[PDB]
Amino acid sequence: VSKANVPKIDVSPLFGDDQAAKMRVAQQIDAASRDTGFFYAVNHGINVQRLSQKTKEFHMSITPEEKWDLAIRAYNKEHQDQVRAGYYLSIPGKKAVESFCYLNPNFTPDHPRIQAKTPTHEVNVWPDETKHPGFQDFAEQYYWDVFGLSSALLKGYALALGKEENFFARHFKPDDTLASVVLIRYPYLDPYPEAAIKTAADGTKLSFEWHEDVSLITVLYQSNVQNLQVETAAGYQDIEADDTGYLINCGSYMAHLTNNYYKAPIHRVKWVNAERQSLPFFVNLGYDSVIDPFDPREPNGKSDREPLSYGDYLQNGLVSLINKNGQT
Ligand SMILES: [Fe+3]
Repeated sequence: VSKANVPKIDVSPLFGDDQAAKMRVAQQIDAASRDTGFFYAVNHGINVQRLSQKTKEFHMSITPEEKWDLAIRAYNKEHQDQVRAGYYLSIPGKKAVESFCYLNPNFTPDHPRIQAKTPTHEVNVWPDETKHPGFQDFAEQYYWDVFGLSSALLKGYALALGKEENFFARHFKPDDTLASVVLIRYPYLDPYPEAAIKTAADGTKLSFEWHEDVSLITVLYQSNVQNLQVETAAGYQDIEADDTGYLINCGSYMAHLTNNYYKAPIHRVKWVNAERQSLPFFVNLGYDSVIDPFDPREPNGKSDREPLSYGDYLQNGLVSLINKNGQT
């Protein structure tokens, strides 16, 4: 199979000052978050045509030499400082997906978290400007564009839960956010390497197994090829594609801080032999950010869950995800 109910929510009021309109958006976010857990944000104001075209030009023009120079430590032992940021290589005949991950552009050598060598903070690596003109400028601008959309969404989630609109957004700051952009290429391959196809317990051929996201929320642009499925009690359901909207879901940090009132939906990626793009922005807070858990089901909102520092959550969650679902 069946198809998931994934509503399209006009999020434009979240950028404005009509408070009643904001509440009507928040109600729709609440409804979706308590149902399948996914919704499409529409009327978001981001030029997703330029995003997809510039990402395609990068993926199609980068060479093996450049990939080694940008590779994370899993693929290049020389790059001990690149655990998150850099290029994640495909393995011809074995691993189809490749991607490029970048972090907060404000993470420079002058940044105190970099000076202190705090885990999960890294300085971005970029290709040579003369080989990829304008790519770094585009990607950094995009980070702030999607940061802005994400800030607005976080106001909607706060209002949906009965909190003041800055409840989450006050911890989502340009100077310290651990948020990341990943530019993922899923290629068309003929023949397609069987090693890159996993078989689910229910027989479905997959590119990436079931998981909960390591994030507060995930803000995803994908090209118009259906691939995602969400788990419900009655089985997995297909999420329809829409290459004009952003697909939104909660990560496991939201589930923790709400005592599972907004669950982190379990989802997986079906195998499809088609050239496509998957461009997630993982909304992460700062390393020291802590939100006191609460339970919206209780009159008093009391929760017995321990507050969890975002940095420790993220460090543990990224490693766990690699261990469970494989090095991407
Ligand atoms: Fe995911």
